Amino acid sequence: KVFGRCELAAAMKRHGLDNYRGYSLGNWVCAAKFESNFNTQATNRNTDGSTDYGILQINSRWWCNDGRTPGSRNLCNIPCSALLSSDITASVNCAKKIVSDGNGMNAWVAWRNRCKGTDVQAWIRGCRL
Ligand code: NA
Ligand SMILES: [Pt+2]
Ligand SMILES: [Pt+2]
Ligand SMILES: [Pt+2]
Ligand SMILES: [Pt+2]
Ligand SMILES: [Pt+2]
Repeated sequence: KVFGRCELAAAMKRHGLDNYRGYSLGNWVCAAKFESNFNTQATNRNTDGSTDYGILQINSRWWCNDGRTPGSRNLCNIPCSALLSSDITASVNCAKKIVSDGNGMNAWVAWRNRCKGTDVQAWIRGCRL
């Protein structure tokens, strides 16, 4: 499913992302825009053989099992394919664990490079929450 901007923002809040670990909802939406273009099915293979999965492009090296990432962990205890569903619960729950792991949202490279320090509120302006 390709979410609408305000549609994803709605669903992110519902699942508890607004000010999660101090990250306002605008940050989560901007990160999703740039990680996946709001598409729950987005996949992107990394040079290191791991793959990024879903709206927030969660990586198979640490967070999920795809059965092809050598010497990898499944810290979120899911199959990576769960991260591609039109229901974002799994992506959100695994992101809560990532963003708590201690580098906060810097664990999303597109977030550090494109959202961090910007007017993130724009991404939620016009939506109902
Ligand atoms: Na893994
Ligand atoms: Pt939830
Ligand atoms: Pt803020
Ligand atoms: Pt694996
Ligand atoms: Pt939902
Ligand atoms: Pt809207």
